[PDB]
Amino acid sequence: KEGYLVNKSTGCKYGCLLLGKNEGCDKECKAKNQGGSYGYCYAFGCWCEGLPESTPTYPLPNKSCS
Repeated sequence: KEGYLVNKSTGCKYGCLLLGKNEGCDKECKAKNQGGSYGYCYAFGCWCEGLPESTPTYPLPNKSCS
C-alpha cells in the first residue's frame, strides 16, 4: 500500500504543490521511518510508493486533515 505522508498524530498529510518527484518530498517520503521505495508528489501530497503495510497512509484512521 502506497500513499501520502499522513502525520501519525494529526492525520495531516505532507502536501506538496509542485507535483512529480520532489527532492524534499523524496527525503521525507523515502525516509528511514517510511521505508518506501519512491517518494514523490501526487495531487500535492507526498506519495510514498514502495510503502509497507505498516506505514500509515493518508488519511489517518484516527484524525483527518486537509
